[PDB]
Amino acid sequence: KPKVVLTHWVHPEIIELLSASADVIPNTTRETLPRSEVIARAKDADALMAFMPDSIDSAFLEECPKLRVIGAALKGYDNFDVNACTRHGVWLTIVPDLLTIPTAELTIGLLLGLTRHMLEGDRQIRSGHFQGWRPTLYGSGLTGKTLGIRGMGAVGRAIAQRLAGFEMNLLYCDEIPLNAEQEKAWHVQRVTLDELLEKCDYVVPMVPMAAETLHLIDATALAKMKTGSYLINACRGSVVDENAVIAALASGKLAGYAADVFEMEEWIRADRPQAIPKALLDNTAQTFFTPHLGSAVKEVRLEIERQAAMNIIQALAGEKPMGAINQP
Amino acid sequence: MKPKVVLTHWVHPEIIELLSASADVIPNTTRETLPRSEVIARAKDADALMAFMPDSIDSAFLEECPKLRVIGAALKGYDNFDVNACTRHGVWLTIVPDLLTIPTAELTIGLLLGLTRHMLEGDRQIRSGHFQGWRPTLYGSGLTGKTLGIRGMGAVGRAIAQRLAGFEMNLLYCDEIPLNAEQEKAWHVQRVTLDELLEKCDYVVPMVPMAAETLHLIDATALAKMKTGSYLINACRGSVVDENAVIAALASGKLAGYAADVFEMEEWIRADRPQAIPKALLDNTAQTFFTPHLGSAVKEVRLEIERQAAMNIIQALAGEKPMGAINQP
Repeated sequence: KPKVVLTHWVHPEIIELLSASADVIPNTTRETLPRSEVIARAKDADALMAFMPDSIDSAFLEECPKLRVIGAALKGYDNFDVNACTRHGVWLTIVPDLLTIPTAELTIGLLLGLTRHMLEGDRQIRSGHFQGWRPTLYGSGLTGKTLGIRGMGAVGRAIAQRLAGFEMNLLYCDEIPLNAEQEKAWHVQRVTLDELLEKCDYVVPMVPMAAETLHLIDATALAKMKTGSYLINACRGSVVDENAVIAALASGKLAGYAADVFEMEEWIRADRPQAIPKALLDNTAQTFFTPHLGSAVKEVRLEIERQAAMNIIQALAGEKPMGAINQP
Repeated sequence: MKPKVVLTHWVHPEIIELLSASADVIPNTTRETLPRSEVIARAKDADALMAFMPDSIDSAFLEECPKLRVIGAALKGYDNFDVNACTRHGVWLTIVPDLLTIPTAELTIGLLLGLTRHMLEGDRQIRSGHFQGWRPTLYGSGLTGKTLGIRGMGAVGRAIAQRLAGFEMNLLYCDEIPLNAEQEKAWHVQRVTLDELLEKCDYVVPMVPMAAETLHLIDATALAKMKTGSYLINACRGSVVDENAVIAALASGKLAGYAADVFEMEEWIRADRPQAIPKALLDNTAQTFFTPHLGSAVKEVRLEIERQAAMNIIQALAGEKPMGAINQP
């Protein structure tokens, strides 16, 4: 009977589901196991469920010569050597379209919490000094203001759809435009990038790479934005220069910065910092942060785990896994 | 008394005999989709249900079927089931393996030949009783020497490339993950970017796998990049083609023809869904060719899908964990 290693905690139903066709080595804790321990568990495994902090490379795959399938519970595969997985006869599978909506909804939450000073607000209530309304924490509203979605991939369309009823002025830029049916329905108007930066009170960078590279909201892009604008990054840690944000925050150019992702997460880069800049951590007045909760919805995580499990079950049964992106 | 199985769509007699060994079978004797109210009337006290693509199993449905123990879906996916609701109600939810690869590829090639050789118009001329010999009409477009491109090289895309390999074409493909060097050589299929594929191909075949899907891969921007008089074939998913953009390109002459086995109409999970196929496509009998989702309409395949769905139901009713379970109730 084959053996499947799960690197991170999954719901008990996923373990029962996998158990009929394999012996399951689960992570009973909610912490990331070190790479040495993951390799030790998977050394004689036939299947592995990988998560975001997993980095499958040539070294990993040669330590695990019995690996037949890696069911990744992820949308992207930037920490997998896909061709090496092919080299080693390992099915590599992903899970699409499940992370789009909860990332769009958390992006909107990030916008409201930052523009309405909801964090400072909660600090005022817990302090125990609340004795009624005060002329404090005046923020910026949504209606009548201009929001720009740079990049109109899956998540951007889900944000535009949800912001359509907020009576905003919605701008977007993308090399590929939406059609007039979509543009009219979400009342979203296409512009260029320089136009987006100049006119927008809120900027939301959001497209999975196509014509772009890294650090695209940089000091140059920040110099083009409206003074007192806001930037919301729930996309990827690499698209925003965090030191440029610190400077723009201090110069007054930016009024706020909210983020679900950080530069320290990009283990694929060598210019990677190893912490979130203290200047951003100390600025509770102008920042709003969450620890990569873009898909941290109980119901969604369960369906993400289920899809990874079914890929593993299918590959172990000799079928082609539904989520496969390669061919061993 | 035996447990009761409700089958929401027609199955082959051999499947009803198979199920009837272990259960009382309430079949659909017609080739029609029953209204949801009628399905709930039959499954109100059913122990098992065989679901198909037009079925939508939600929490409201399960509350009206308290005796349900297993739903044997005759599908490869489960996008139309509330899986967690099935688990909380103690209902096994099962699927079947993907058996649609080869019969879809064969139908896409059928779509390509029928469209490019005016075979529909041709049949219409014969049926009119006016045929009395060869005539210089219905001059269409050939395969040999022309360039065909497959956007997305999944299982279906490979099945098509393998089959077209003998047609002496210039095959192009674009995909994030490259084909094996061995298959690139065997099928003489050459890898290019998306922009090069649209610029050079006489025939464009969007065939995206499940793991690489996005919306409107063939849109106004893509059509504007394509060669004038090119042909588009869509037997993948409706959402990958912007049908209204297709209509414009057919009108402007940019597109010479469009063949489809799938339609945006079918995506009840997307919100920008229309409820009918556009009339401008239905009326354009000279430049189109459609079939009503016949991608896997092959008897031996349909039978095997039914057989495996029935096996899951039979196993689950016997107290076993069904072979195709996707949950643990």
